[PDB]
Amino acid sequence: LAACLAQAL
Amino acid sequence: LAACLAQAL
Repeated sequence: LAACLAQAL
Repeated sequence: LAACLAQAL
């Protein structure tokens, strides 16, 4: 999940 | 290790 957020932004 | 390779590329 954390990495998903990182990528999205 | 597998995830490191994934990330690197």
